[PDB]
Amino acid sequence: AVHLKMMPEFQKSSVRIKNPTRVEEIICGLIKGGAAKLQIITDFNMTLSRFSYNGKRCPTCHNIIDNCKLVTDECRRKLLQLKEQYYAIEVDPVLTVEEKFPYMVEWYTKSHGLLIEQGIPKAKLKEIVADSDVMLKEGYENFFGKLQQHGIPVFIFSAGIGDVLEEVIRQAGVYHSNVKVVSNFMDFDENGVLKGFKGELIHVFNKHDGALKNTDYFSQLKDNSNIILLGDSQGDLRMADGVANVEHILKIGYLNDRVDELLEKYMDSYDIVLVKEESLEVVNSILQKTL
Ligand SMILES: O=c1ccn([C@@H]2O[C@H](COP(=O)(O)O)[C@@H](O)[C@H]2O)c(=O)[nH]1
Ligand SMILES: [Mg+2]
Ligand code: NA
Repeated sequence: AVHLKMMPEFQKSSVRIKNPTRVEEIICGLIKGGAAKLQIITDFNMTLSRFSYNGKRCPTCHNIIDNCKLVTDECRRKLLQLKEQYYAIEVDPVLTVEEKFPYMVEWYTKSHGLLIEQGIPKAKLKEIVADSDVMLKEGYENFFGKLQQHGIPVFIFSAGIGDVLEEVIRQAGVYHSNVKVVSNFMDFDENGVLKGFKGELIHVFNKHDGALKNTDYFSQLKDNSNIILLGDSQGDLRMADGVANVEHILKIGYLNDRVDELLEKYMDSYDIVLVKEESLEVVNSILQKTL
């Protein structure tokens, strides 16, 4: 039997669980199924990466570009002001997902617009990432390492910038063959200069869409009917909507901001809520018991 009270990682003060007996049953199911049944579906920004470190906010994939040498100070100022305006709406506890939706579309339209104006060169992405302040969560090496050791499919489903996310994980040495990335990927002109983005926009509140547009992937993983889903947003709860067969699914949510206002809604919607938590210790502990 799984007993959360016997697991110290689950007693940390950042760990909030509305229904601990259900979480026990789920984890029991994951352990029963083992490697052969497991797959991971995860957000990227503020889920695999840190929201803050030493009381300083850490960059998202977009911010990595916002803050880099290839963007003028005037442009950075505009982008920073856009983030102040639109992040405030993103996390606003009063607004419904449906009311936030159009503002997210608008943010990305404005943000990508400006990045295209700045003409970001493909050849500079390696340096841009290496020079940035991006930080993955504590325990990332063991998370990706254990998953690759056991050939567990990992689907990273991000509303950020795919090229940047890939370069982050490549540089951290964790972009193993079991990792599939779906995000907004840059489109480059003949000179290697940013001219637009590929495919349909993925934003905070339409991941339910892209979840259904990856059937090649999920239909090949029909046997992988036990899922661990990691997210930081209410939008992330939809990322497993394309999964072929779900037997047991555990949803772990990082709650990074507006904690008191959002705690109830997060505890109702995610099985395990990790409040202001910069490590992957809880998911790593589950994987240790499962694999
Ligand atoms: O111009 C933008 C657009 C989005 N985001 C952030 O990107 C995150 C989406 O990436 P992910 O969390 O889905 O990986 C959103 O939470 C949003 O705050 C930015 O920082 N700048
Ligand atoms: Mg996120
Ligand atoms: Na590299």
